[PDB]
Amino acid sequence: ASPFRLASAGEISEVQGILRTAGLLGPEKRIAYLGVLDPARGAGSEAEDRRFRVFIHDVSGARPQEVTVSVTNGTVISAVELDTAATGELPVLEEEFEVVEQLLATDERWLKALAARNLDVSKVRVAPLSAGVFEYAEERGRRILRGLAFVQDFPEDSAWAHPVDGLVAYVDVVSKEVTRVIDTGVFPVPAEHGNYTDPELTGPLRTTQKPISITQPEGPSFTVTGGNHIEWEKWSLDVGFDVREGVVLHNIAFRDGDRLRPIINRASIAEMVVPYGDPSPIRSWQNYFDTGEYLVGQYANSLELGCDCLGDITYLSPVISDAFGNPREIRNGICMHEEDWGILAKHSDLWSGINYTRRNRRMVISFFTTIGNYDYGFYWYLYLDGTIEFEAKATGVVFTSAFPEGGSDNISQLAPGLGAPFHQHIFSARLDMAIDGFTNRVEEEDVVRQTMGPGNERGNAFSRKRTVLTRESEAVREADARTGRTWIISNPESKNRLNEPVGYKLHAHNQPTLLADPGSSIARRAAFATKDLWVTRYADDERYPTGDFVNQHSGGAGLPSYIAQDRDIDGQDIVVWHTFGLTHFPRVEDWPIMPVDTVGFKLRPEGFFDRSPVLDVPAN
Amino acid sequence: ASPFRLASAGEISEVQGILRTAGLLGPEKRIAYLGVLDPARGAGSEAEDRRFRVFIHDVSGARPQEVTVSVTNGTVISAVELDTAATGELPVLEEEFEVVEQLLATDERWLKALAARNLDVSKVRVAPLSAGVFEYAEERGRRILRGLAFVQDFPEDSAWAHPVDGLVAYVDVVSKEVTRVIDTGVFPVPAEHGNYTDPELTGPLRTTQKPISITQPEGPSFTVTGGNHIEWEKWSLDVGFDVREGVVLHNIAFRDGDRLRPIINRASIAEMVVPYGDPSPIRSWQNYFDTGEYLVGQYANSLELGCDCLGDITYLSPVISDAFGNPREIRNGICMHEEDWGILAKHSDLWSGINYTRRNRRMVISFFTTIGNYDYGFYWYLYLDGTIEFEAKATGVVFTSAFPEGGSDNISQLAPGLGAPFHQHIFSARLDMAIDGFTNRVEEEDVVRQTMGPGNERGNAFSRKRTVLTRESEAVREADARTGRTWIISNPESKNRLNEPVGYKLHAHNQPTLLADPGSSIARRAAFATKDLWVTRYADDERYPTGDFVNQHSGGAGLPSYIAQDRDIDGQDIVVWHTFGLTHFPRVEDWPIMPVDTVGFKLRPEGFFDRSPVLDVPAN
Ligand SMILES: [Cu+2]
Ligand SMILES: [Cu+2]
Ligand code: NA
Ligand code: NA
Repeated sequence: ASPFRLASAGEISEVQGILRTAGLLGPEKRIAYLGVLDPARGAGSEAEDRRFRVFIHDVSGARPQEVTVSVTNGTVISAVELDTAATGELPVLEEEFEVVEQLLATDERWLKALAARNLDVSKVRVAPLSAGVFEYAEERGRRILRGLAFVQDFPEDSAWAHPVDGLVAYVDVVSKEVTRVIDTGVFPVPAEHGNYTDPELTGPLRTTQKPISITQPEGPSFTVTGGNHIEWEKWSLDVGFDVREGVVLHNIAFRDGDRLRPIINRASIAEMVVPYGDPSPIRSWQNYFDTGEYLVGQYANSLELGCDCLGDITYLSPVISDAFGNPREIRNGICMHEEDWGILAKHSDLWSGINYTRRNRRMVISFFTTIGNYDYGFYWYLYLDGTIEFEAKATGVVFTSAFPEGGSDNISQLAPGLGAPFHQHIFSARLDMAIDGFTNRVEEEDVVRQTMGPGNERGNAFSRKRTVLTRESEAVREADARTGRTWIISNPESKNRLNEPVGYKLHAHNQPTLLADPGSSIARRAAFATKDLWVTRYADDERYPTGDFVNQHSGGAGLPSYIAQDRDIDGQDIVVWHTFGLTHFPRVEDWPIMPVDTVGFKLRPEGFFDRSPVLDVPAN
Repeated sequence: ASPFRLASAGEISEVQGILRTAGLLGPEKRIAYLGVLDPARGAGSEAEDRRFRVFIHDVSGARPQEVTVSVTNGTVISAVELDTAATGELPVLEEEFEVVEQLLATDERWLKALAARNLDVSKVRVAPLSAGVFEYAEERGRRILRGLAFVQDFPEDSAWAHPVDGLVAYVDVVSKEVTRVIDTGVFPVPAEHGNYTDPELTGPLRTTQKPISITQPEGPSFTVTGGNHIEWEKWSLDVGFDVREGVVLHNIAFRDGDRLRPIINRASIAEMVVPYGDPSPIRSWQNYFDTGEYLVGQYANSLELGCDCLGDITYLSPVISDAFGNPREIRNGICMHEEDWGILAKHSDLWSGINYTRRNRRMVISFFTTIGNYDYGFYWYLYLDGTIEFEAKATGVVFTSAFPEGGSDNISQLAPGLGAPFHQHIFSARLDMAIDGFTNRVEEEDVVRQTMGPGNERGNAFSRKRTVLTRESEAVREADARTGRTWIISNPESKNRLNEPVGYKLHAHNQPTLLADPGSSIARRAAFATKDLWVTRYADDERYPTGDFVNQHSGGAGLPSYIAQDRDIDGQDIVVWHTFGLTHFPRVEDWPIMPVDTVGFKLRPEGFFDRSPVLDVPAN
């Protein structure tokens, strides 16, 4: 009966029915986004109202709509026509992915370009790439995708090995017109294949790996009730799923003795962007907001046992809407398991004679998505000791180009004539905090060095300082690894037994933030990515650091607009937005398929508990 | 027959015999350090000569000696009398640990101090703490330990719960005299116990953890030959053990097709220091060089199966010398196992229809040591994809003090009246590099931001720069996390198929370095700890960043002295010394026994291979 339960097939079909009945979902309509809304603050006391938010596209060229439906009551709560030139285009539709290649294949300019390079049009794949917002006035108010070409020599060939540089096209996917074809000149199309299952490239497969068997003869240490409520080693949470954000954690809390103590109300990856650093006009417009533009949840993989998730795995199979409002299940789309995590605590004491060792474990909740060439694993970890961690695992095939004769400051070489433009993958974690409840504040904590002198005669002392972030205008912060900078979220009205406010400390990896010039389009559209930490006052309509409609949407929405309100965040219901990313200068080792690389963050208890929370963990 | 084999019991007894025969090991002599020396450069062609280095202490007050013995030939190579006031005292002896408490227990000043606090001398434990070098002229040339007191209420009590603040004593452990007893005033001795196996504190133990079974029905994927030569998934290395450094890796190489390609010649943790940041005179002298002063290898734990090391474990049981030259085995002191490491690479391709997933694994080589209150796990990892990683895991019981009435800028509160002084744990990894052989160089690589303008009209471009470190004077470097700074070790004479020098990139965690004022004693004695990266030209006598004799030794030796030679490091036999540490402001959660926290670094291949090295990893 939890209001945080996953959407069921029935609820989605019911949203479909309500929209149909209301005249909002005729044959020209397509659902670009559909997701359940979280319960309002203080809604637990009142009866439940399951509400769904829907973005409806119209293939005949009519304006799209944003609609909220109450599936409980069978009503339309609100329906509003969107002016996309102002507020943004809807997310890219699944069905639009083929359209770019299809339209280009009969366009005389495109055909001329391919003929100049002696490429068979039947073998040319075209990626359906988000367009962003640049200097082309005609694109304002139109759904545009840009196309980059890759040659596929045969059906099972990896087209990424054969980029067609010097060529890009722009297409209106509603009116089904090619608006521009730009050919800056021929580059050699790299010839080596990148087929990582071809024995000629792999060589003989290793026979040297012996089996590793991970089993649980009595089953897992966690329970699942109500479909998605997890209880494990004092932790309690609900595992949600949204087609945009993917796996979302709700109501993260820890049972400390008799009391269920909230820590985080909602945790999600609310945006992720992949900005490219190649100034060639063929790619200088390239910034993929995988979450906001493409919707990472919708492309979640079905995860196979013993391959993707190893051990005793409990799967969730989230349901999403197709383009017509019919439910579609992502079978085994979410993995849940616990795993051993080495030593938790250990001491062999000379004076007492007592030797003590305890093992750690973590609960893992994950999914894996595929966005064109990229594949990303999103992992949330809960540890016995109260630590919470996120990790992103980046793999797939690197996005390629030609490698210029004479080299490049912005592209690395992977194979003869084959380049990989420099880029970043930058995530925003939205952490709606609830440290012992909703009354929270954030402090920035720096190490403080001290000068040798009076009070510090041996020059050994060091200290720290904490600065409370009192209003949103003061709450846009940068990393300082040299001074060990962290951010503590505390509850000023909840004290531990030592009379100190309870808290959690966020530990960042301090990787570089967005590198683009601050005057670029991407610096405005991904403003969140320019700073490591933002704190806002909670509001129900402030969901994404980039706003609701990212596709072809200029600056104007998202975090810079939210913080302008300059709201009180000193002992209030607040939200932390942490930017973290990977800066990728591709290496030869990344080709032809990339080994996983990782980035993330964690939060550790900081005077939250009255002593170690794992004293009751048993031996062996 | 490997010259890198572990020392055997027989070799140690033979060193004993040779020293005895030579008149160097009479009844007043004690071995403070004994270890095998590595083979000289180019020694493989010539017959083997197993040589051992020995530091010999004399309990009658005579000068100690440094001796090198050839156990193969039964000879003394060299023997030299040490002037400890100049070059340093020998490492702390096991047998000296009891002496501080024993001497203090009959000293009238110490007894007066205990009586003022109503403490039973029979219940007062005294830690045998390294003294360092401060303002006490009488200590120069004498073996001094300083004592801090902790009350143990009964034999199985954790004395760390009951620090006796305001009191410190200094003792000459050779002449067996108490030189000073300093009592700055009484502080309350904290009363709560810290007994983490007492049910009253733990409460009822959890019954909610179900078993996790990790097995290998056909055994491990690695082989061990010659006692300590490991071969695993293309990697080759020898696992050494030294009483000072602990586990040392030799000859790390990777079999790429037909060629065994060297990467790292020797990897070790060559020093570790724990500087304290409390300006109280009771502790302001406190800096524990666990490696250099105490010898971490000698206190390696015997690791129990299913508790310390889980899965299919292969143990090494290294042999060390006791104080008289008799061999002593550390049973199951080194764990070796492989473990699953999640997804290695994954792509689901739209155009080819091919779905591909491969799993990662790592080889783990570890030990755990105990130094008083502290316990540290040292972990080396080798991954399928060519990555090499070190991780230190810090646990044990935090070093305590009183918590001052009215608080402290340099001490945190753990329990009523109980404090934990701020401190750091700072490691130095010595990496004798051999990237495709010995001709190596180091470049510092920074991300480079670019300005919007001509050549970068959209303001999206970003790049990087590499600066070769050509001589040792230019090779003392600091972190810059904001610019994504890393260091690449390459071989300028070995190119990959793309005509680029092969290399490995060192990725640091960019944690704060030594915080002490640069004019302090500790900044001079642990100079290495003030900077993140040092590069030297290889020399056989440049083993430790702090020199051979750290105990009570001023500045004068170690890294600052090595780099003054200003040797060529541009395409030469070089050594990288990476400083990395944890800055610890203890939390209530660290009490009464600390959950593990970690720090480390890794090196990843950077154009070392001609493409991904894991294309031949099989499915499932
Ligand atoms: Cu990348
Ligand atoms: Cu510590
Ligand atoms: Na909140
Ligand atoms: Na070297």
